[PDB]
Formats: sequence, structure tokens, C-alpha cells
Amino acid sequence: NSIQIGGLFPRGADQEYSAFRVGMVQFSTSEFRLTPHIDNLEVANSFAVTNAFCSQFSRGVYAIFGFYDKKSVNTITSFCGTLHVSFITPSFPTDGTHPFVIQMRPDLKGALLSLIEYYQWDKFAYLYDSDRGLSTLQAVLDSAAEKKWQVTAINVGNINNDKKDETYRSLFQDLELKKERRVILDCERDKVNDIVDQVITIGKHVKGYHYIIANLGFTDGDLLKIQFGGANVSGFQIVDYDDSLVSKFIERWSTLEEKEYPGAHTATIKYTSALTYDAVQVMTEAFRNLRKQRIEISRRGNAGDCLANPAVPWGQGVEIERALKQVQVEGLSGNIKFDQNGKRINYTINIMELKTNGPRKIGYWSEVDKMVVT
Amino acid sequence: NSIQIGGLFPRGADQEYSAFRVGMVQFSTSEFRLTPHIDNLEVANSFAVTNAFCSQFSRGVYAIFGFYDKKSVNTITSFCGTLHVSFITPSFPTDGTHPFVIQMRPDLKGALLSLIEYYQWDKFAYLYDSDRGLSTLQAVLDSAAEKKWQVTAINVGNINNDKKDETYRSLFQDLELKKERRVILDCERDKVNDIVDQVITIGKHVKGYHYIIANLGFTDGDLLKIQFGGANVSGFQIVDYDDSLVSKFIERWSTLEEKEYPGAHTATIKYTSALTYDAVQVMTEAFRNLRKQRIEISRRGNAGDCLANPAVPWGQGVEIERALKQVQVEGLSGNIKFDQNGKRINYTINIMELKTNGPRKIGYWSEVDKMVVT
Amino acid sequence: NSIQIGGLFPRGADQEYSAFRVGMVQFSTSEFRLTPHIDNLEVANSFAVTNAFCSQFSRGVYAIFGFYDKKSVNTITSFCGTLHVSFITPSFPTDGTHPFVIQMRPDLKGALLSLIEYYQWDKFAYLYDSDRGLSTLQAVLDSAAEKKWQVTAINVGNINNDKKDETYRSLFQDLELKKERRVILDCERDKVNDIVDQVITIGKHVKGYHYIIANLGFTDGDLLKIQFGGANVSGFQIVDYDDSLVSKFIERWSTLEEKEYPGAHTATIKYTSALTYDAVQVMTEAFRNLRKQRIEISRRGNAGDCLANPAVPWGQGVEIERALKQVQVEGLSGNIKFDQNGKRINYTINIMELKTNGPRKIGYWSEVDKMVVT
Amino acid sequence: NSIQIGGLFPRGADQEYSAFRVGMVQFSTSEFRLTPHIDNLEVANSFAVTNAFCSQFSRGVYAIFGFYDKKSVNTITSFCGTLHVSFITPSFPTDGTHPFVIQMRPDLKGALLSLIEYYQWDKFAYLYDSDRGLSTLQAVLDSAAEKKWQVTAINVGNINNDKKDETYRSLFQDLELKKERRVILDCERDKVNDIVDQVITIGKHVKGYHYIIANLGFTDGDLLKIQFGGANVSGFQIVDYDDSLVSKFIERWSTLEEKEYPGAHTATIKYTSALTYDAVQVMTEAFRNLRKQRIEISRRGNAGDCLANPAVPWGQGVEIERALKQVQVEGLSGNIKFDQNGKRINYTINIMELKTNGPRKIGYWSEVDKMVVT
Ligand SMILES: *[C@@H]1O[C@H](CO)[C@@H](O[C@@H]2O[C@H](CO)[C@@H](O[C@@H]3O[C@H](CO)[C@@H](O)[C@H](O)[C@@H]3O)[C@H](O)[C@H]2NC(C)=O)[C@H](O)[C@H]1NC(C)=O
Ligand SMILES: *[C@@H]1O[C@H](CO)[C@@H](O[C@@H]2O[C@H](CO)[C@@H](O[C@@H]3O[C@H](CO)[C@@H](O)[C@H](O)[C@@H]3O)[C@H](O)[C@H]2NC(C)=O)[C@H](O)[C@H]1NC(C)=O
Ligand SMILES: *[C@@H]1O[C@H](CO)[C@@H](O[C@@H]2O[C@H](CO)[C@@H](O)[C@H](O)[C@H]2NC(C)=O)[C@H](O)[C@H]1NC(C)=O
Ligand SMILES: *[C@@H]1O[C@H](CO)[C@@H](O[C@@H]2O[C@H](CO)[C@@H](O)[C@H](O)[C@H]2NC(C)=O)[C@H](O)[C@H]1NC(C)=O
Ligand SMILES: *[C@@H]1O[C@H](CO)[C@@H](O)[C@H](O)[C@H]1NC(C)=O
Repeated sequence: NSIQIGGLFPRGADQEYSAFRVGMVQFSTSEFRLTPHIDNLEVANSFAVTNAFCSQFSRGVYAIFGFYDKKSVNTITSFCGTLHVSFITPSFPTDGTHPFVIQMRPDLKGALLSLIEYYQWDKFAYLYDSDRGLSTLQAVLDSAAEKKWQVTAINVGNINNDKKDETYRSLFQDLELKKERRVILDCERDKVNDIVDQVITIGKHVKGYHYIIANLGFTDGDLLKIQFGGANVSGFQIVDYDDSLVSKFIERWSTLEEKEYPGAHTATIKYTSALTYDAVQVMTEAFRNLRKQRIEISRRGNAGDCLANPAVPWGQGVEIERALKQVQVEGLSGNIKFDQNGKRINYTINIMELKTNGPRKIGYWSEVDKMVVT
Repeated sequence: NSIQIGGLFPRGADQEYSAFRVGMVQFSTSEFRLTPHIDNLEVANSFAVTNAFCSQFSRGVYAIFGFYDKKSVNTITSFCGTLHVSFITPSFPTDGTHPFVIQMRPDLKGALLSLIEYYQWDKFAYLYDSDRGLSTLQAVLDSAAEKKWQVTAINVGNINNDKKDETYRSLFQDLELKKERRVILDCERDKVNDIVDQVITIGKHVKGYHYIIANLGFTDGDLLKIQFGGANVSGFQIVDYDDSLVSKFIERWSTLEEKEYPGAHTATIKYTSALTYDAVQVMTEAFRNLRKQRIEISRRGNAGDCLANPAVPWGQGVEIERALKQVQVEGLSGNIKFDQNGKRINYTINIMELKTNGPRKIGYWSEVDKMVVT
Repeated sequence: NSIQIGGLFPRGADQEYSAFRVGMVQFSTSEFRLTPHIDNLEVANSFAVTNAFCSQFSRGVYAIFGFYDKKSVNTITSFCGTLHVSFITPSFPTDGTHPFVIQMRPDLKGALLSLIEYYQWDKFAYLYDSDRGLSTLQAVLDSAAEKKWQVTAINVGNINNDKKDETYRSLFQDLELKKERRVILDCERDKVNDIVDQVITIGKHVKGYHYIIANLGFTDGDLLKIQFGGANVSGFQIVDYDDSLVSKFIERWSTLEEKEYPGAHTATIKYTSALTYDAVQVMTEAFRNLRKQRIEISRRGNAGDCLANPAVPWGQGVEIERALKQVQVEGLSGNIKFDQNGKRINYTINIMELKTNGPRKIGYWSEVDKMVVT
Repeated sequence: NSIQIGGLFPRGADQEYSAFRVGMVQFSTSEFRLTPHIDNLEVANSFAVTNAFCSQFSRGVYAIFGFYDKKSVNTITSFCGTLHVSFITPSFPTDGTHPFVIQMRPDLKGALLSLIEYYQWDKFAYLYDSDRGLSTLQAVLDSAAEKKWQVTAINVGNINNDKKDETYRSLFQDLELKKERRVILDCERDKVNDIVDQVITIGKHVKGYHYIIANLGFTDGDLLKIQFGGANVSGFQIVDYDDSLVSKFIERWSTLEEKEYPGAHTATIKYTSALTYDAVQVMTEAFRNLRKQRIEISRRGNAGDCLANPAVPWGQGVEIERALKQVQVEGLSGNIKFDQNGKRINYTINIMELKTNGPRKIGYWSEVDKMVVT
């Protein structure tokens, strides 16, 4: 027995594929082993995304895995919902409910707002980038209207990095003269590293400057540059480096080689790779459950073409989606459990603030409870 | 000759299709004829959009006309950029550069910011609809950050129609608590009509209030019910009914036997339908120029399917794009001129206010010259 | 044992006929039956009213039910008082005393004056209509003369359906010039609805104003429009919807169909039709009382001619009149009891105010007690 | 050359009948005679009015002359407008356009308001009655609202004569409490006589108190009872006794005995009787016009009854109306010219003021020209 699955990875995602492969070899069951097809492409390109999706659908896959960007989330969700093909992804949650999509990255708007309230902020600057959607920006603006916050939102995606050296100085001087020492960096890791590099270059990390990084990879990026800068630096993390599961996984990970497993000869892993490991775990758990329920979702023939009119759905896909959204498993990113929509629930987000000795967990955040200080 | 094009009209777009037929029957001549294949679909469904798009592509069409939405713009842009097939649309301009896309709606961020500066505002509210995009919201937020404004951004897109009566009342009660006198409505015609109805019901159209309708169709709405309220109302208009071309078009549009041409037997025309008429005009002009240039654009049924692997485009696409972007003609929207990215330049937006004797054009806005008061 | 009665209804008053039939079937048979002749006409045309009255009298009817207007009240009064034929009517009470006429509508002049005194008005406006007489206008003027008020009486009746908007806008502009915020509407349902639409259009339903609907049909109008404006809206109501009889009737009435009972599928009921129902009850009770007294009212022969000279009145008409004015029952309007002149006594008018949550009763008015607050 | 006309007169009208007979003998042309039938009846009884009208129509009359009051005007107007029978009346004009009715009494609201403005009045009192229509009161109130007047309107037509002492004493005490030295008496002859008697009794007829008699007959009342005292007393006059025609008529009028011509041997004639004489003149000359036009209008006892179903008119009656309403003559009232409605157009109202010596003309009022001074 073997279930065919599809894999989508961007051009430059080596650690994610390495983590997927280690997860496959780890939770591979002798009763049934997944046969994954891996397609490398430009995740921003919707044409390439739909090409790969239709190729996988023609191959007759039961659960598609892969990433999506701001420019392909719509087509991915639309094709999955119309064709009843389950999609598992560690990318940003969709801006609203979307069937047949398994969002494994927990929402961070709640944790970010709780951290702002805990720090008791009234006015700050929101440095955002349109790469993970503007849902966090909308949530911040709505909460600012509710709580009477003086938030100044500045976009950094549109400015070309060539000419974006004087505008950084201008807006930083504006913040300094307005005493806007509180900033939030809602950007991808590369953009966050670029922004903090410019911050150190311009010397805008003096005492009083409280930086908040709105991503789950706080330690995954570079923090040794502002370790002793005397600036309040905070962030969030979904993977805990203390529990036994992640400890043993990291041992088995750093004991690997960087030749056949790129991006695996270190101790610090990315939350995307950890969530891909967790996705392998949830996939094998749900397929095992479906097999144990005496349901053979195996399609007799090929699924056909995606474009073929009228749409060609299949109830085995709905069954696979139902099995996917009914799994409760412990993993690297914490407790894994989903709603009927596909979003992730029952999760804990560890909050840490950078100090001179290093980042240290100042507490944890969940959904059933507000921010907790540890 | 006979050149075949495509159509992606939405399901519920009748006036735009009527304007399309009117433009076809007017600009049609003995030189050549335009044979379109019109598909009525859900512009929000990317799967349906893809089906229609490469259905027309397999039909071997030369250019495509239609609409899109924030949930399907990326699919259209990627498909056109990859298959080199042009796409003329009256929908919102794409947030950035996209080749083989001709956008007929002029940008409104610059005109709106100029109008706000002319009115000398410092604390106002911005009611935006997430179902259409947030480019204008991003622009106004950046300007406020660079000009020290107090913008209260409130989303009115998630408001369902089952209880969209108390929601607006509570929203405006909160605005009154915040002492908000000036409001900017960045919504479509139906949404702004609902907001105006709620404003009138809760009696918030009295003297001392200001409203700015952030859309090109100022006179498209039922603006008569708020005309006698006594509150400042400002907006933008793209079609000048006092122009000879617009008057001559209306002279035939008002007597079009509405049963045959839906939404025609009236003196007002929505800016989307006006841009559809202008799109027919510009397509005819571009094809006439291309043929009169001694260029062979013969194409047979060799297009294949949109998901061909590898996807080889046709060489006539770039020449059609160049011919389409080199058109300088006059229409209902005014002067029509495109840049190297497909966006419109050398255009004029008429800023209007609402008075007790009807709307009046106080001035005009341009991209080379800022707001001008007459 | 069939008792012959008559019926006059206007061309457009169908809910009143529906309520008449509902009462006719509610008290169908106790010890006899009632046989009505229904005649529809223009109630404001005295010739048609006389023709119908003469035809019904020639048909040998015992009592007559029907409406009248300011230009047809005198004819009905004179014919009834000379031919000794009773006339039960829900129309406006006659400006004086008149025999053989039963006026079901309670007087509103006392309640209106008491409400004005309770609100402590000194300067206000009085929008009257030349539709139901100017008796209330004369009473208000006399009271103002005796209490040192400043009444601005304006007629809103002599306007056509071609410049109503302009006329009302000019009237309220003059009202603003005089700085009058307190307004009284002596109009009926349609006229007050038009005035409400116009005042909403000009934006004068906001806080700082006060309107009194001087008619018993407070909730019968469309008060949903001004319920959220923030201005006081008072009124009067004769049917008490949270009663026992009223609730039972509304349950039995909202279940009917508009196909067979026009205007009889709603949770509300106009006071005219309610008084029609109570008139049916009153006539049935009066004839049951006459049967209990064992008096033969059967005519010796044909009634004769309506315009007979000399006019000889049948003596049994006086007994019919006494039975009509002697009955005392409880219905929708409340305690129904008449005096020697046919007017209503021992009645109660429920004063209502239009709050945001809805029209809430604030007290009741009687003839032996002044306005009582609860 | 033999025409039947109908006559309606109140039970107690003598001078009007005498003037009717005077006009009949004075215009008894040898070409044709107008044989009248006189019906004496209580004009305030709509049934009696209808009976007489139906009898006259049944015998086939061509025109009807008579009077009415506020309780019998609608019956006459409706019956005339339905059966197409002309009706000449010196009574008060109807408050609108009523066909087939000739109103020889000129309106007085315009002259009254012109006199008020010429006397420079801002606050005064207006004592009226409900026995001659409320059109003058409505006009006074509308003009007061337009010109910022303070008018005290008090109705004195609802009181009896035994309680008149106390009622009028309280009324004049209230007038003194407002210091009302300027009053307008829009009442009938008996009412104004009682008013002036009570004024003399209280002693308020001293200089300073200004009285205006709002009727055309300022010689019929006790013009000498209140003449002494120096009090301003004004009034109107439609008859001019200095005119040659009026003097020649009254020269015979005085010589006529009282036996067969009641109320004739006097130097003063009521304006109602003057309008009766003018009515005889106008019907006679209109029938001369009809006879000279070569038109046969022969009617006899064949018109049937008034209550015929369906009520069919008789055609040449509209020709009677056209002859009546499209003519101009000279009479006691002056120039007699009617419009398409039936009201006078080119009347000249004279204005009289009272001193201790007696009445004296002040000026004249016309429809095209305002108050005139001499
Ligand atoms: C950077 O991190 C340090 C870590 O201690 C922060 O120090 C303390 O931060 C808290 C809250 O962030 C401050 O409490 C505040 O006190 C003021 C009264 O001065 C009160 O009005 C506020 O509502 C809030 O409770 C606390 O004062 C501050 N200092 C100490 C010694 O505890 C610091 O605030 C962080 N930010 C910056 C810009 O330094
Ligand atoms: C609705 O539109 C009217 C247009 O008349 C607005 O009136 C504006 O009121 C402001 C008051 O702040 C005026 O500004 C003043 O300008 C003078 C001269 O520069 C300056 O000395 C004052 O200190 C003040 O700044 C403004 O001139 C005036 N508009 C015009 C055209 O004169 C009204 O405010 C608008 N309503 C709302 C709610 O925005
Ligand atoms: C509308 O209603 C309010 C509240 O009842 C009125 O305000 C009151 O006015 C009276 C004078 O008549 C004062 O004595 C009270 O103090 C006021 N407040 C309250 C809470 O009663 C108001 O006058 C009414 N009319 C208008 C035009 O606003
Ligand atoms: C009554 O008549 C007298 C004289 O005809 C009026 O007396 C003067 O009228 C003028 C008119 O504008 C006033 O300016 C004077 O002040 C009046 N003088 C006096 C002593 O009264 C008088 O106004 C008329 N009306 C009344 C009510 O007396
Ligand atoms: C803009 O359009 C107008 C009208 O066609 C034209 O006269 C003008 O030259 C254009 N401007 C430029 C810069 O081409």
C-alpha cells in the first residue's frame, strides 16, 4: 500500500525540502509509505503554480503539499476548493475560511496584540511588508481604533532598495523627532535582517528603542548584532528548544551532513522547516486513521484534467480532507489540532525578549488564555 | 479582415456588456470586424477565470477584454505575461508593473491626496472595503506618516448583508464619540449607497459634516437623497457630460431600447461602462494601426492549451502589445494615452462637489499638474 | 332574522373592508344574522354619497356604516337626522352635535392640548391639512389665545403631486428662519409620511427637534425612518397592541391572506379599520339588545323614496338610535361607550413616544383625568 | 323665448326676494321672459336643499339662483358639477374651482390684507365665525406667517346668547390683558351687531380701539351706534351710492312700498340684494346672447330625476355656463366680469372709514391694483 502525494517548493527552499525528506524517512510506516513528487518552481508565479497543480492532479494525488505566496494563495485555494484536493501548507493563513486547505502556521495577530497590550504601548510605528498578506495590518488598525492607539504604518515592500537608503534615514529621523521609539517589524526574515542591518548602520538602536519582530523565527534570524546594543528587542517563537521532541529531533538533525541534507548541519532550525516536519507527521497520522476506518479512498483511474469542464470532483478527496482536519498530535511546533476550516488551534507561542546574555523566554501565549508571564 | 477577441465579463455586468456592444457597433467599419467570444463568469473564482482564459486562448483569440478582482488579478497577470496575450480591462490598476496588461482606470491615489491637501485636513476617517484592494489605504497611510495626520481606518467589507444596519449605526456612533467630522468612503457604488442610506437614516448628513467618495463614479450613485442634507460632499468624475463627445454618445445611449440593451435608457453611464466603450475604441484603433503597418499577424489554431509544458508563446503578442500601448485617442474618459507599463497618462480627473442645485465641477486634476481650482 | 344594514367605503380603503368582513364573521350568528350592502364610491363626492345613501335607504336598510369627508359630512348628517337612519362611522367627529350619527373615533383635541401643556410649549408650528376639518386648528388657536402661545399655522393640503418637494423645502426653510424646532402634524398617514420623508431629506430629524403626530395612527405610519435620528417624536394611539383582545385579534388577523382579505396579513392595523371592527361589534350588540327587549322593527312595507316630500321618518329609527347609543362594550379601541350625542366617552388614548428601541408608551389620557404619566 | 329658472331662498329672506323681483321687472324684456319658481327653505338643511334642487331639475330648469352656507355649499357644487346645471349665487365663494357655479360676491381676503398693510398693523385680533367658511381665516394666517404678524384668532360662532354676556366680558378682558386695540370682526350681521352692542356696553368703543368689519356691507349694521367716540372703525363697501346707476335704482327702490315689496322703502340696500339684482341682469343678458347666437336649448319636464343611475348630464347646460362666465356688464356692484372658474375678475371694492359724523370713503381696491388713497 502507498499513497501518492504532491510536493511544491520554491526555487531556493533547500532546508524545507531537507526537513520534508527527514520527516518522510522518520515517520515512514512499513504498512504504507508516501510516494511524494517534488516540483521546484517560483511560488510567486501563479502560472507555474497552476501548472504544477494540474500536473499533480493529472498524476492522481490525494494530498498536495507545498507553499504559496501572496500572488498564488488565491489560485491555490480556488483550485483546491473546486477540485476537492486537500492542500497542506506552512505558509501564512488565508485571509478567511477556505475549504480543503490545512493552514499549519498559527495566527500571530492575537499574540502580537497581546504583547503590545502587555508592554502597554500607546503609540508606535508599524513597519509592514505585503508578503504574508495585510490581515495583520488590518487587525492592528482595528485594535488601534478600539484602544485609541497612535500607530503610523509604513510600507517597505514597494521601495526599491537602491533608492531606499535616504528614505530610511528620513523616516528614522521623523521617528526620532516624534519620539517614536517603539517600532514593529512585520516582514519576512530577509527583510527583517535588512532593516536591522540598516538600523545598526544608522545607529537607531539606542536605549529606548523597543523593536518587535512580528514573525515566529525570532532566533532563526540574526540576533547577535543587537545583543549588546542596549535596545529593547522582542519577538515570538513557535518552536521550543526545551521539550524532548524538539531536543531529540535537533540532535538527529545537527548530526546530519550538509552535502545530501542542505541546511541541516546546525542547531537553529526555521519554523517553516519545523512545520514541514509537523506536516509530514499529520499527513501520516491522517492517512493511518483513514486506513484504520476501513475506507479505501484509492481512485480507480486517473483524476483527469483540472481545466476539463464541467469540474471533476471526487468524494475521496472530501474524505481525505475530513481525515486531515481530525488529527491531534504532539510535534515540534507544539500541539497540533485543526478546526473544520483548516486553521490550527490549541497552540502555544513562546515569547522571548533579547538580553545581553541572549534571548530568553519571558512567557507564553495561547488562544484559550491571554499572554502569560513565565 | 476579421479579428477575434475574447470577453470575461462578470455575472451581473449588464451595462458594461451593453456599452461593449454599442462600441462594437459604432466603431465597426468595412476595414475589418471584431468578433468577440463573451463569457459570463464569477470574477472572484480563479478556477473559472483560468478556464475561460485558456478556453479563449485555445480559440486563438488575439486580445482579451474583461474584469478581475483582488482574488483573481494575479492569475490574469501571470497568464498574460507568460502566454504573451494582451488583456484590456477597466478594473482597478495592478499594484505595480505587469506586461501585456492594459489598464483603463486612471489612478486615484494622487487625486485623492491632492484633494485632501486642498481641503487642508488633519484628522479624518477612512472607510475602506477590503474586497477591492488597499492600495489607496496604503498611500494615504504613508502620506499621513509623512504629513502628521490622524487617519482612523475602518473596514466595512466583512459586514454581511443580513445585519448591515446596526453595524453602520454603531460604527458612526463610535466615530461621533471620537469626534470625527470628515469621512472618506473608498468603496464601490453599492457599498457607498448603503453607507449613505445609513448616514441619512441616522441623520448624519446635516451641516458640519464632510464626505469624500473615493471613486471615479461620483454622479453614478443616487446622490439626490443627500443633496439637500447640507453637508459637504466631494468626489471625482472621469467622464465629463459637458463634453461634445460624451453628449453625442449620450444622445444615442438614452434611446437604446433598454429591453434590448440593458441599463441604457438613461442619461447617466457608469465609468466602468464608459471605459468598456473606450476599450472597444482603443482595441479597434490599435488593430487598425497594426494592420496599416504592413505587419503579418496571421495566426491559426496552433495555440494549444494554457498549461502547455513547455509554454511557448506567440511572437505576435508583443507586437499587439506595442500597438495597443501606442494609442493616443479621445473618448468618454477624456484623452487616452498609455505608458510602457500599460497604465494611463496625460489624463484628467474632474473634482466635483455636491450643491443644492446639483453637482458642480470645481476643478480638474492631472499627473503632470496637481489639483487646479476653476 | 336577517338584519339589513348598509355599507359605504372609499375607492382605496380595502383594509377597512377586510376588517369589516373579519368582524362580520366573528359575530356572524348569535341569535340572528346581518345582511350588508357594500357600495364603493368617491367618499368626497357629495352627489355620489347622496346617490348611495338613497339607494341603500330604498333597499330598506336599518342602520348604515360608512365614511365621509369634510365635503360630504353635512349631507350624511342631514339625511340621517331627517330620515331617522343611524350612521355608525369611524371618520372624524362632526364639528358640533348631530342626531342619528354614531362617531366611533374619539376626540383628539383634549389629548393634544394636554400633551402640549405637559411638554410646556410656548412657541411651535402647526401643520394642518384641509382634509378632516379645521376643528382642531380652531381649538389650538383658542387655547393659544387663552394661554399666550405663538402658533405658526401652515396649510399643507393645497399642494399637487408636482412640486411637493419644493413646497415642503420652502416651508421648512421658513421654519428655520423663524427658528421653530417644535412641530405638530394634523395630517393623516400619507401626508405625515410625505412630510417625514421631506424632513429627513432636508436633515431636520436630528437632535434638537420635536414632532407630534396629531392622529390616533402613530405606529401605523412609517416610524422606522425617524427612529434613529435622535429627535423627539410623540403621538397618540388608540389600539393597545399589548392587550388581551388586541393580541388575540392580531393573532387571528395576521394569519389571513391578502388575496381574500386585502391588507390583512400584517402585525399592525389602522385605527380606521379597527374602529370598523368595533362598529360591527357595536351594531351586533345593539340588535341583540333589541331582540332581547322583544321589539319588532320589521317594516310594514317598502321604505319609500329617499327624497320624499314631505319626508316622513319611521318611528323605529329612534329606537335603533337609542340601542346604538346605549350599548357599552370592550374592543380594540378600548372601552366603547357613547353619550346622547353619539360621541365616545369613557375612552382612553395611549400617548406614545418614539425611542431608539421602538415606540414606547409613556402614558394615557382620559376625559375625566388629564394626561397621566407612567 | 320662454325660459324657466329656479330660486332658492332662506326662510326669512325678504329684501333679497324683493330685489329679485325688482330685477325681474326692470329686465323683463319683450323678447323673452324668465319665469322663476321660488323655493323658501332652511338653507342650513342639506336635505331640504337637495329636495328643492331635485324638484327644480325634475321640472327641467335651465338655470338656478339661490344662496347657501358652509353646511350646504358642497351639496350644491357637487350636484351642479354632476348634472351640468348652472348656479348663480351672491353667497361666499367656494375655496377652489367648482364648475357650473357663478359666485357674484367678490373675494375679500386680498382687500383685507391690503388694508391691514396700509394701516401698518403688526399685532391685532381676529374674531371670526364658522358660518361663512374659513378661507379668510386661512388667508389671514398665511399672510401673518409671511409678514411676521401676531394675530389672535378667536372663534365666537360657537357661543349662545344667554351666556354671551359673561363669555364676551371674559373675551374682552383677555383682549385687554394683551392690550388689543386693533380687532377684525369677520362675522355675520347679527353676530357683529351683538359684538358692537357688547363693545358699547363694556365701554371699549373709545378712541384708540380700532375695529374692522370684514364684510362688504358697511352701511347695513349700526354704523351710528359706535360712530360717536372717536374710535377707528373701518369697513368695506361694494356698493357706491354716489354712482348715477345706483342713485337711479335707489330712487325707485325707496318709492316702492313695503306691502308687496318687503324691505324696500329704505335708502340702504344690502349688498346681497345688490348682487341679486346683478344676478338677474347677468342671466337675462346671457339668455339674450344665447338667443342671438341662434341656439335652441328647449328643455321641459323630461330631465327625469337627480338620482338617476347613471346620472346623465344635459348638453347645452355647458353652453349656459359659457354664456354666464364669459360676459361683462355694469351693475350695482360695478364691473361684472367672470373667469373660467366663475369668480369676479375686474371688481372695484370701496373702502369706508367711520367717524362721529358717519361713514366716508377712503379709497378703492382692485385685483390688479393695491390700496389706493384719495
Ligand atoms: C524596555 O524594557 C524595560 C525592562 O524593564 C522596561 O522597563 C520597565 O517597563 C515597564 C513597562 O514596559 C514600565 O512600567 C511603566 O511605568 C510607567 C511609570 O513610569 C507607567 O506609567 C506605565 O503604565 C508602565 O506601568 C517600567 O517603568 C519600566 N522600568 C522599570 C524600572 O521597571 C522599559 O519600559 C522598556 N522600554 C523602554 C523604552 O525602555
Ligand atoms: C464645507 O465647505 C466650506 C467651504 O466654504 C468650508 O468652509 C471653510 O471653513 C474654514 C474654517 O476653518 C475656512 O478656513 C479659514 O480660512 C481663513 C482664510 O485662509 C483663515 O483665516 C481661517 O483661520 C480659517 O482657516 C475655509 O476658508 C472655508 N472654506 C472656504 C472655501 O472659504 C467648511 O469648513 C466645510 N465643512 C467641513 C465640515 O469641512
Ligand atoms: C425633546 O426631549 C427632551 C428630553 O425630554 C427635552 O429636554 C427637556 O426640556 C425641558 C423643557 O421642556 C427641560 O425642562 C428638561 O430639563 C430637558 N431635559 C430633559 C431630560 O427632560 C426637549 O425640550 C425636547 N424638545 C426638543 C426640541 O429637544
Ligand atoms: C386711528 O386713527 C388715528 C388718526 O387717524 C391714528 O393716529 C395716528 O396714526 C399714525 C399712523 O401711522 C401714527 O403714526 C400716529 O402715532 C397716530 N397718532 C395717535 C395719536 O394715535 C391711529 O394710529 C389709528 N389707530 C389707532 C389704533 O388708534
Ligand atoms: C495630452 O493630450 C492632449 C490632447 O490630445 C495633447 O494636446 C497633449 O499634447 C498631450 N500631452 C503630451 C505631453 O503629449
